[PDB]
Order: sequence, then structure tokens, then C-alpha cells
Amino acid sequence: QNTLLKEAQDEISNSIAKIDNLVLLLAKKLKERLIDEFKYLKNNAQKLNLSRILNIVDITTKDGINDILREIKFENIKKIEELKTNLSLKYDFLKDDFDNGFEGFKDGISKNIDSIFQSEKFALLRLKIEKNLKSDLYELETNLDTVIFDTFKEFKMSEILNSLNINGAFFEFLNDKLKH
Repeated sequence: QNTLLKEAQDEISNSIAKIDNLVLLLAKKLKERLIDEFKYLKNNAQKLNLSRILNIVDITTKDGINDILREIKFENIKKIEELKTNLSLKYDFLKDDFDNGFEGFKDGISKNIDSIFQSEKFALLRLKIEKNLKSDLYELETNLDTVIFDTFKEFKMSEILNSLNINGAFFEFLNDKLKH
């Protein structure tokens, strides 16, 4: 029991010791919109392409969700390694996995909400830009509007990542309490 308490203290000490992707996704969405505009310029003035443009936002949201899921998987692997490190309590180690999964689901839901607001804002900006559009000037106006949208997406990524880090810290504290 004394050895287990020492191991728990060491784990607590280790825990005490130890946004750009969203911007890249927004830039990719802007590039896709520019490619669609160029295709519409090769043809003439397609509204179906404008309707399809909104799907690039969903693609970018899916990419962000994939990044978040990869981070969650890495956190789970780290938790498994920590459980393997020293054999003090196996049931307590198993218990916190559900809490970690719930925290990851909450982070994913927050990402969905904030990124959906950002995607709706980007769609509104694109609709405003569409409202015959001399092409190069339209591309520059899109480069400004989607720039504001990319800044909003980066802010959403930063805030949601801070919230996810806080949730992970809370889960680690709960695991430490269970070990105690």
C-alpha cells in the first residue's frame, strides 16, 4: 500500500509537469471556391456550382473533426501506457476511460457547434459575394471575406482546444482521485 501511494504521488508529479489546422482547412475551402469560380468562368454563370460550394465547408468541418479524433486517440493511448506503467489498481484505471470518452464527445459537440456557426457565417458571406461579379474582383472580395471566416475558425479552434485541455485535466484529476 505504501508503494502504491508513492506511485500515485509520482504520477501526480508527472501530471503536474506534463488552431493552424483550422486556418489550413479554411484556405483549402477558399481554394476550392476559387476553382469552382474558374470552372464557372470557363462555362457561364452556374448556380449549381454556387450551391455545391457550401459542401466544402462540411468537408473542412469533417477534417477538423478528424484531427480532434486523432488527438483523442493519442490521449487514450497515453492513458493506456500510464495504466500499464505501475500496477496499483486496475479497476480504477478502467473506470476513467468512460469519463475520458464522455469528455471527448463533449469536445466534439463543441467543435460541431462552433464550426457550424462559422460555416453558416461563411455561407452567408459567399451568398453576399454572389449578390455577375467581375471575376478577379470577386476573387479578391472572397479572399477578404473568407479571411475573416478563417480568423473566426482559428479562434473557434483555439477556444475549443482550451476547453478540451481543461476537460482532459479534469479527467486526469478524477483518475488520480480514483487511484487514491
